[PDB]
Amino acid sequence: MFEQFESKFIDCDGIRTHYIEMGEGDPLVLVHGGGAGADGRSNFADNFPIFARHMRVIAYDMVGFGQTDAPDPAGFAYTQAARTDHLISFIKALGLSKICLIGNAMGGTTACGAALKAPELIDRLVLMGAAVNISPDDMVANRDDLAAVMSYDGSEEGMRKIIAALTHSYQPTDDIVHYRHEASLRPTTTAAYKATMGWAKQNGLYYSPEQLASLTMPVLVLGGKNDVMVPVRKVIDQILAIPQAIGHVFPNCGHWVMIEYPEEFCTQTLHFFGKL
Amino acid sequence: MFEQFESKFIDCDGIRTHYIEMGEGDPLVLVHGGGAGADGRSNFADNFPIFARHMRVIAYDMVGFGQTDAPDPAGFAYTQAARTDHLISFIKALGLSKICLIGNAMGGTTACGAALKAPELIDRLVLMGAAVNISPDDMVANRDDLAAVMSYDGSEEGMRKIIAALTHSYQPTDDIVHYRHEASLRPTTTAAYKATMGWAKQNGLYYSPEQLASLTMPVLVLGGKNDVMVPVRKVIDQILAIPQAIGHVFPNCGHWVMIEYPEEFCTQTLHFFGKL
Ligand SMILES: O=C(O)/C(O)=C(Cl)\C=C\C(=O)c1ccccc1
Ligand SMILES: O=C(O)/C(O)=C(Cl)\C=C\C(=O)c1ccccc1
Ligand code: NA
Ligand code: NA
Repeated sequence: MFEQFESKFIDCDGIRTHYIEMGEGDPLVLVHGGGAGADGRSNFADNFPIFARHMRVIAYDMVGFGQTDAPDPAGFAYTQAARTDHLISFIKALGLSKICLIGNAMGGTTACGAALKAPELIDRLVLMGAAVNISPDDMVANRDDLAAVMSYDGSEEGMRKIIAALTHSYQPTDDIVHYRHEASLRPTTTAAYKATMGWAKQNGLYYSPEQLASLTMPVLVLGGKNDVMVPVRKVIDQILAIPQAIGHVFPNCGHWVMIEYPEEFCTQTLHFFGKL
Repeated sequence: MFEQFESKFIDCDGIRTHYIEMGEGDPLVLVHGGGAGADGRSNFADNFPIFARHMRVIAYDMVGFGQTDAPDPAGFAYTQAARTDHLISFIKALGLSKICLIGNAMGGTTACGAALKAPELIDRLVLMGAAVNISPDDMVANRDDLAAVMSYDGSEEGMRKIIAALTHSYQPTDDIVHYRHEASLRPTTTAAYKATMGWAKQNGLYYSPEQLASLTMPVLVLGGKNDVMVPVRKVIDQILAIPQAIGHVFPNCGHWVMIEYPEEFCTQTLHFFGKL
């Protein structure tokens, strides 16, 4: 699946990093989320052709995901700082700067991380259902609401349940269900996954109210009102914790805005980037 | 001021009602707020030419304001129900239906009122810093924050303070300051004003969580993050109380979105109306 895009690879301080790109002009990096088997092209396939009419759009796989190197976790700590520094390395590897940057969930954590640590690389930031204020205790409120995502049996019909929990009325095609099922069991990245989630659950995915107020570039914050994973109240907190932030909340919408409303996701973000 | 628009008048069940219109096509009604001396053209002059490129845009003066009849309050109760029924009468007077409808503050109260009572007239609703959940007790939290708006001396330099409280960084021209000063002392509408605000302060400007969930058409909810009059937390509550509602929060922005960011106000609402 997804062979419409050409896989490319670049070295990021020793991490061989998979990415796809399309379009010309100003750079937009997309950062995928941290679900089991997530990567750039499955998170963003729908939006890529829209963005590519206006910008050079780029999705990469975070360390531990996709076809990017997953360093053995017997020797590599899968911490947030590890993702952030990888993103920064990736950006610099391609030579870009003053990018537009969008992150979903743990990808949001990472985009925010980079915007904090290397602000000179990032002109605009979009946080979408972003894990930027989820505490260790917030992890562990395993509501009924995560029945499917937490007790994932490893089966196809299990993956359908996870997709149906993470979205409001979206109905994935068989090939998407198949691709997400498989990717979720890939040997290469299962270990890295269990480490990534272990660390997250223990340490949360979190920046301080003061860190958040210190972002130096324009910010757009998006969220699905029905998002069962990064609840709308946390997306509101982020809108109120980040002074300059624009806030946009989508109704009848779960955690996958870019997928559930591709058009509207692309319109609002392109408008914020000054391409409409 | 504002002679670029032609004053028109129509009878609404015995209330002679001032309105201006511009443009052609699908109807958009704008409902002004309830500040002292408010009316259609001072609230909306900046947006009118933008909207008029795409729609037939219409701003009217609510009963008690502007050049609309202000029935003597020795004989007329200036209740919310009175504004709502006037709006409904106005809409029907012009023969429209399936309108797009935008209300600011008490105008929001009134637009919401109409959308509840006569849903067949309204296809889309925008609530902007809308007074749709402000209780009697909420009125009376006279924070330091309303120093200027509550202790308004009746002077020009007093009006500058009110404008500077209601906005984030907006700098009104002398003519706007003069026009708002004068309109705030117009004999015809001062009495109606003191009655309107007396009733509001006593009864609040309020619909129930259940009323709000019962709106039957698409809803867009907007607010300024720095709005000192209808605080961002109440605009968020409305976004969460109205299931289908889209929510959009503007940063560096007070209560007058349409005035402080005319372009962005017009873009987001026209997009929601399906004209972009
Ligand atoms: O958007 C996706 O890629 C996705 O389907 C999921 Cl389940 C993402 C989850 C997180 O990033 C996450 C991890 C731990 C806590 C909260 C969110
Ligand atoms: O937007 C305007 O026309 C304006 O400048 C003001 Cl001060 C409006 C105030 C209300 O509608 C209102 C009245 C009572 C309580 C809350 C808001
Ligand atoms: Na669902
Ligand atoms: Na101000």
